[PDB]
Amino acid sequence: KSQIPRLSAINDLHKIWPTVEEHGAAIIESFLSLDIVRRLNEEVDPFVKIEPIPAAKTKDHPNHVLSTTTRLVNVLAPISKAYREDVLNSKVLHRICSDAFHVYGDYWVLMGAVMELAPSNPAQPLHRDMRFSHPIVEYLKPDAPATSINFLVALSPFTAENGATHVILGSHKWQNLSNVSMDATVRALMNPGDALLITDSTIHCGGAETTGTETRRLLTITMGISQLTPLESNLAVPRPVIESLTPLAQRLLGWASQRSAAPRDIGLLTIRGNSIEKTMNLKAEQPL
Amino acid sequence: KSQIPRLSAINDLHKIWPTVEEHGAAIIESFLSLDIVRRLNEEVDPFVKIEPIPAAKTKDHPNHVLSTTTRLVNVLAPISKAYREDVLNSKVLHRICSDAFHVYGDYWVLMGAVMELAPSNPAQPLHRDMRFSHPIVEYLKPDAPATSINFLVALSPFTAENGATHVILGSHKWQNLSNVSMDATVRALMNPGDALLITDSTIHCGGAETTGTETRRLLTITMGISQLTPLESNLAVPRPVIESLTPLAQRLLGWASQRSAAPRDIGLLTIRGNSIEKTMNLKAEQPL
Ligand SMILES: COc1ccc(C[C@H]2C(=O)Nc3ccccc3C(=O)N2C)cc1
Ligand SMILES: COc1ccc(C[C@H]2C(=O)Nc3ccccc3C(=O)N2C)cc1
Ligand SMILES: O=C(O)CCC(=O)C(=O)O
Ligand SMILES: O=C(O)CCC(=O)C(=O)O
Ligand code: NI
Ligand code: NI
Repeated sequence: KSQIPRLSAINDLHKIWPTVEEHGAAIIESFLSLDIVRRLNEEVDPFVKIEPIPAAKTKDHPNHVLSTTTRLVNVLAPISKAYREDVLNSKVLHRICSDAFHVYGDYWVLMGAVMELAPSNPAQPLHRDMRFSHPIVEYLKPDAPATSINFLVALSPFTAENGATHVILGSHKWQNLSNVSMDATVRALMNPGDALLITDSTIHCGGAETTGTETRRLLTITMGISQLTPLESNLAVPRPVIESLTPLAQRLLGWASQRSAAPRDIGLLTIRGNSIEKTMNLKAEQPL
Repeated sequence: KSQIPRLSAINDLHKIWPTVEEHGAAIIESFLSLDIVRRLNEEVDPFVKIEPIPAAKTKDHPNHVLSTTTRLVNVLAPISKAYREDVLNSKVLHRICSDAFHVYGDYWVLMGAVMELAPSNPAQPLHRDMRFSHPIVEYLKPDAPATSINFLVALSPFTAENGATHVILGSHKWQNLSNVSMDATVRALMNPGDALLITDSTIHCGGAETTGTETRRLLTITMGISQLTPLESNLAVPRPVIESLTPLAQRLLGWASQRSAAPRDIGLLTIRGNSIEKTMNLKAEQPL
């Protein structure tokens, strides 16, 4: 059977979204440079080491779904200069997202998280994303363009034996889910900096860590239309951090008003006809 | 033909949502007391007098749809004690919204606005709400439960001659929109404090002001599932105002995390497994 299409972030930029739209998945080789991966890893390191189990009893909003051997840390902007500067302003990411979401309008970050899987982390069941947070998405017509997409960026090697993600190609177009089987999957074998791009309808799962020694880490960036509420909030991010960002990054984090693609769009998160950023006199690109 | 069903806010509470679900519209008599209407009117008065045309050239997010004789002012919490206290904690509103949105989960305010129509304001074309802000809603399956509803609360008399709202009963279930005609409408004749309740699929329009003397005013409260982004932002509302609110009102204004109805819900606007309100040590019901 056919493998996940592989594309250049440098040369094949216009081909990436059409490839995902057709096949449900694509690998973007060198989506992030090794320099960015390195800085990103350094910056998030301590925060993933301190992270408790997904369903820690201390938590207000425990995640009862992820395995106990998963450490997920979101709201990365205050943690990581590399994230808030380099990845939030990624030319490749923005071309793909504008290609993907043009029918709907503005898009933003639903969740940017670093996920680290401990050695011996088990395979997840095959699933579609968004079903534990956005029940609305299940009620969309089958030809509705994808309302969110997920960049699964390797921050360490993804191998068959260490739990590289499985996808079922074409499954983003499936309505009958009885052919759902691990027999139908292929793997996203990836180097650090490569990214697996899927839609919210692509059937996929984390793989089984079978070595007992390897710790796999990824940066998962769920980008979605600005009409859907983010899984994560940047409301508590300090204003000096927000004001150091580009206007585009501020929009991505919910620190700007948003626009739909309707011809006479009336906007989202507006304040009596004016934007958040105008109203609050929000500055941009102020060095820290 | 049949008129809009009329219901008591006091006695018929459990019947209101079932009535709207069936007919697409209902009138809730005395939804707000005359005392609340009075205080609300006093408090918003100056702000509607200062409001420029919907598409004022000074505006970041001009509304090119509403007539030039419309004054709409949203983000009412900092303007009105009556709004932020009495209407945001309305027992009737919350019973209806929990009835309406239980399949999806938490709901919040998409927009709370005072609309005032000048004398001679023309009839709006027949329409469904949400199409200039949430293109996603058009892609929902026809049996998808309503994802937003709109309380059109009379703040002055609604009469046939002064432009009382038109609705087409049953039109929330229409898929073919070729029977759309003013011939198919009935009017929401209402006293101050009464409310017309419609869904996002109910076909309706503002009426023609034919007297040349009467100024009609309403409070429009679009309540929607917390998975959809509000038309308006409360990000710039001062913290002392927010901290004077009940926890429920804070949630309604986007100053709290939110939950979906998925069995193992992972939540919306969360911060690494904890809520906004826990993270920011947000107080509630602190008198000003
Ligand atoms: C163990 O079995 C699972 C079943 C389903 C899921 C889906 C997933 C989701 O819908 N969104 C994301 C996206 C990025 C990172 C994590 C998640 C996340 O928490 N869940 C639950 C995860 C695990
Ligand atoms: C003049 O013709 C019109 C055509 C359509 C509309 C729809 C409406 C909407 O979708 N949502 C609301 C809801 C509450 C108050 C105002 C509005 C608002 O601005 N529009 C555009 C209004 C006017
Ligand atoms: O671990 C992976 O590679 C996939 C994780 C995933 O799909 C999820 O948690 O939603
Ligand atoms: O003026 C009215 O009564 C209805 C207004 C309305 O439906 C709208 O502006 O969306
Ligand atoms: Ni997943
Ligand atoms: Ni309307």
